[PDB]
Amino acid sequence: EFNILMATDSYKVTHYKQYPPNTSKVYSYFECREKKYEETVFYGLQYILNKYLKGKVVTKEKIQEAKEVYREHFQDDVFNERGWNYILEKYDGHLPIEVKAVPEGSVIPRGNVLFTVENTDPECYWLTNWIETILVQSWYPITVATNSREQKKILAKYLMETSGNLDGLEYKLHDFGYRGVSSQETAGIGASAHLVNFKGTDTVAGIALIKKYYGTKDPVPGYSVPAAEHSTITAWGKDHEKDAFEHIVTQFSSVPVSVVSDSYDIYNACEKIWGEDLRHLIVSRSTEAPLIIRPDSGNPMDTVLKVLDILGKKFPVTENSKGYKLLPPYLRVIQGDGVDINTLQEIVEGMKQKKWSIENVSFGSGGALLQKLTRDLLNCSFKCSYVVTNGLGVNVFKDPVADPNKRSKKGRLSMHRTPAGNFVTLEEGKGDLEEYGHDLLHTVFKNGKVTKSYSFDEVRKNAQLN
Amino acid sequence: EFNILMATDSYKVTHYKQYPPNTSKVYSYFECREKKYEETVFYGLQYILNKYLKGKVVTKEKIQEAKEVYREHFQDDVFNERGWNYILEKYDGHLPIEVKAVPEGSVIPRGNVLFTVENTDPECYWLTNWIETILVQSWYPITVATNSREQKKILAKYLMETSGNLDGLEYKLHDFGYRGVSSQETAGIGASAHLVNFKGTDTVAGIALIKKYYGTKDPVPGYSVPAAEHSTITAWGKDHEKDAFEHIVTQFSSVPVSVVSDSYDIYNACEKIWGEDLRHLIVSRSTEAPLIIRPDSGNPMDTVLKVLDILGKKFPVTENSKGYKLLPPYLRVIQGDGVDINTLQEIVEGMKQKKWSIENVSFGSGGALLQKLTRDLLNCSFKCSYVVTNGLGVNVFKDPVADPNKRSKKGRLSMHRTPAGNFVTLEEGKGDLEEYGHDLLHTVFKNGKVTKSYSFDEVRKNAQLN
Repeated sequence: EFNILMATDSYKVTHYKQYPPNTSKVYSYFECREKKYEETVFYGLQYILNKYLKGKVVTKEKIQEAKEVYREHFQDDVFNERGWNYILEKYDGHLPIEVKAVPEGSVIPRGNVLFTVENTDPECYWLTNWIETILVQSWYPITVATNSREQKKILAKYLMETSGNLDGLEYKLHDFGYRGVSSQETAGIGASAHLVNFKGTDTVAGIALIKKYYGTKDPVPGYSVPAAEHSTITAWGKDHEKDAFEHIVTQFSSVPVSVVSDSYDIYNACEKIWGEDLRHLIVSRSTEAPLIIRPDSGNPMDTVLKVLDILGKKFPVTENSKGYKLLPPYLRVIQGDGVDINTLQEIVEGMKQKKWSIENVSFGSGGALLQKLTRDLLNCSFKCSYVVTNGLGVNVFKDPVADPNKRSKKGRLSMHRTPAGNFVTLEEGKGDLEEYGHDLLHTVFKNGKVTKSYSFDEVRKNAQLN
Repeated sequence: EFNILMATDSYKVTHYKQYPPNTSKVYSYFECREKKYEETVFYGLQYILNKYLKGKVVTKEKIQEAKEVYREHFQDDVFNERGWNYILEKYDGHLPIEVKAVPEGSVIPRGNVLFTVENTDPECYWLTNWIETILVQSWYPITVATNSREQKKILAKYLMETSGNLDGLEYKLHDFGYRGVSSQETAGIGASAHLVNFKGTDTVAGIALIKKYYGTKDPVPGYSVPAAEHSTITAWGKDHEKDAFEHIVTQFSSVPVSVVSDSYDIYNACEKIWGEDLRHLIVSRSTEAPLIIRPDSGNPMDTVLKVLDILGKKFPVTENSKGYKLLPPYLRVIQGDGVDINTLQEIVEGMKQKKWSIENVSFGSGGALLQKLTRDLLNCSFKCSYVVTNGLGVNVFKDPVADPNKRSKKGRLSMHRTPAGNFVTLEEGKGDLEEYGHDLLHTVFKNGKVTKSYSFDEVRKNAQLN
């Protein structure tokens, strides 16, 4: 079992002895601090609240375990056993805290309060920041969802430009990051964040997380298609790549099938094997079950353009209404190597210049999509901004002399829509002046209970492109 | 409950129908493929084997669940229900696979076989690569441990050079990555990997994982000390930073205490607050309970150097036997911002140039230590190199025309020590020629059972610096 009492940065175990005496309230907030990523998708807190913070998270056994663990870790007994016993006794192990947040899936400009946390019992003033570690990890789903959405924008722009519509956009970027992430839990969280924007993933763990913590009416929230890997092709022997291809497309003749074709010579595979030897098995396929050729090495853009050139010389090519070339409906390409937000842009731009519709190619991304992202990309930060000591409110904040960018907000915060339709975070409790509309944050957690939640369908709707 | 049948890349579910017919064996291997990081620490496989692959991992319930999930995911019933039921019925849910690996903690040059996987039942030829995804995630602890060890080398070099010994080397790089990683599980795995080289971490989960999956006779495998954060300092109010400091150092007067000092002005804090107003509370501390000043903003090197300059002007400084300046024993510094393998080198080099012993400063790293790393950093790859089809062995491999660096090894592999004391991976079963010593890989998993385990003490011993 997971023990929340051990799920915090070690030093926080000693903070209850560091706050000013007589502090009855500690109020903190999370934001994606201001500076390419002007707006962020707020997604993931609901997962964390439901999996780690709700219900009876404190037990006599967990308190004892934590006590022994930290005693050795610090080689001193500094663990706040009393404080946790109080929560166990008074609230049946339910956390005396209130969390307010903008709706899951919301697209909010940088520099705005996304969620706030405060203790609901004066005795638990120390709890607000104790749970910072667990809650700040929300940076990951937020960042994956945001970076994913930004790639969707790129694809939407070029697809619209070269085809005149956005049909199939939600299937243009597939999640191939399962093996490329740091753990099983991470694979699930990341895949679910990607699914906020797209439907393609090879990590079903993401689908399970979605149905368990969010819920969806969508019959197919996440999908994938049969696909070969280097092992299934190379296993046939180098001289029998053609036999591997033929066997695979024949086995999956009525469904779309992706076939990695760069095991030995991607260009020879496209021109001679697919384009000549087995061409008769491709042109006979249905628009519903195309062959998706998959290069997986070399310069991403150059390889895609050369593959398209080869395929265009071997298969009938049409020109859509926008004047861009389109491969026959039974043949497509997927580039799943070296694809990240930067190269994605380069590839579609190159395709556009060569007059190829973006309809022809879909993409896949792994580590770049779910692993090579940090809390610094969007400056995800959790900071205390208000406390009550001696019954007096105090607006707190940090403002490092050498880095003005790390200045944090002061006092009680609230977010509002402006008259022009934008967002603004009011500080120092100025939201009380009521010069703006209602605070956009809602209480989502209070005293061990999730008080407001969202289906994944609402999350996706909230995260839609404009 | 974790379901291994769902813990693989979606497309692998369709691979049992893609291998050449009459294939009774699929043999694959993991390596940190060649073309910094010339050697890797092999660590983490034991965790994965014990947590996810050992014992009865298949059940009627899990098979049915996977069956339903994949049906919706693929909108077709391609799931190999028959193959899994076979494992359930024949081996009581134990995986018919044999895994051989170099000892945990081993420091191996790039381009060598680190572990191999093969099915032990001809009917399970498809199982070898089914588990690639879960096993390949070993890239993370390997990479963290490797990058962490490379930072230890930098620290050892400069500590040795500026002080003449390696005293306290294992405490020079602290893991502050809990909030900066993608998940709770990742936090624990990463912290464990870091602990292969160092002892400091603020993620006790790493300690638990070590004791549960490796075991240690070490009384204190991982440690931390009391420390303040911006919230506990700023909560006192901007005009009372001194009161915060005074309160914290007195509360922790008998143990080492870290105090973040850049909330408003790191330089004013060091020179006027610590260096004057509260100097009397610092110079009175023991060598076992020093004040550890923590800057946390601005250029990492410039800030450390200016802080040292300031402290040197307010506190007694000695010159060690190597001619480097040393702060008094009751005063130290920790730079836990912007520290990565590259800036770490820059900081210690800058310190050495200014004649400050590395004994004066310790470091902390978060996302750079446990998050901003990818599978391609060491090119961690899993590939099929041998299969038996129609009773005949076939040496398998990939070799992309546009990228020779992606060429994989052929046939049965083994690793041996060379006469010069180096490492060599023999391919095509040449290890059988016996021109080299014994195979360095040992069977660690076979038919559902972990057959060879290493204590964390062995792991640490194996990963020590030369």
